[PDB]
Amino acid sequence: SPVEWTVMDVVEYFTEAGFPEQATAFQEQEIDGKSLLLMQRTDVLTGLSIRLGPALKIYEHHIKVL
Amino acid sequence: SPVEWTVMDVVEYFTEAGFPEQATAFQEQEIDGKSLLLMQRTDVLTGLSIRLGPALKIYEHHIKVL
Amino acid sequence: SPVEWTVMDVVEYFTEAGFPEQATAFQEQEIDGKSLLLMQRTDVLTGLSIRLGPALKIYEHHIKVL
Amino acid sequence: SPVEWTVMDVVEYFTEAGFPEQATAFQEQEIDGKSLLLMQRTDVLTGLSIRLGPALKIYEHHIKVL
Amino acid sequence: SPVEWTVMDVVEYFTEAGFPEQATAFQEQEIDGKSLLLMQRTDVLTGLSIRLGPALKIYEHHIKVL
Repeated sequence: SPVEWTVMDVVEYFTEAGFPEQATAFQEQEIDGKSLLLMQRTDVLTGLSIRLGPALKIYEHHIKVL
Repeated sequence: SPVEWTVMDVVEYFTEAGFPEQATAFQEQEIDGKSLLLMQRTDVLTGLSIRLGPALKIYEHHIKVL
Repeated sequence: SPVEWTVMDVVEYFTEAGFPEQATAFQEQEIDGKSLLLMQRTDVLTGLSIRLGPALKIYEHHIKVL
Repeated sequence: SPVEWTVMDVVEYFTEAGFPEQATAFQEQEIDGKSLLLMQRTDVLTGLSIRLGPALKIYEHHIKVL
Repeated sequence: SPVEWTVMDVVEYFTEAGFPEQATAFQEQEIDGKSLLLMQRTDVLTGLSIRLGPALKIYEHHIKVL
């Protein structure tokens, strides 16, 4: 069912997970649930235009695990 | 068939697949069917200057399947 | 241990290691100890916006070894 | 042989191969025959500042084969 | 010895080797001898922001060989 999430659902996930500043980049890049499940390391660290510290933890604990 | 597509045909393919906004990047880069069949992941995700969410779906669900 | 460090501690480490100017990029990118332990080569060399000469030493001598 | 070409010879080759506009990037980047023989895929697709459609053909049909 | 070289020594090397214009990029990035010995292909071809033809030859004949 995460594969069905809208862009706004993804934004809400990253907000509640502790990354409200970076959640807006998921909106900017139109990352819905389908796209979220396709993201790889470089997509998080370079493709969102977010700060690197948060990006590393977003990837490690919330995207690599998917 | 894809090997026979002009740039115009490529734009039509992505428009009909639900990516009318990103289809313009194939116009900008003048990617016809022969070049489309040569694209790899990074070419789509970084070489087109399109939003990452759509780019991931464009590559994985539409280009890899040609 | 380094993985427990605050961003402030990371900045202090690099300041005292010989990189007072590059330390500000660890502040800007919000690199805490958890992030520091997740960094790979390209993250240091391309993700911090610092001079490449110092970046190569920062990675080789201080981050790769973590 | 191509490895012996001057920059101007490289420009001439790409001009006569169907890429008169992209040939100027070989002049700008000062790609002589020795350089041409050292190019890898990413160098063609991201190092010349040319349209990606033509770049994919330049690599696949003309540089990869050297 | 080259491990002890300053940035100035690196600039002299690349100038005398036939790359006076690209030597400036080693100044910009403050690549001394210790850092020169750590450079990999992408560090030269992208990390210095120099022209690609010279970069390819610099890497092949002067940096990869180290």
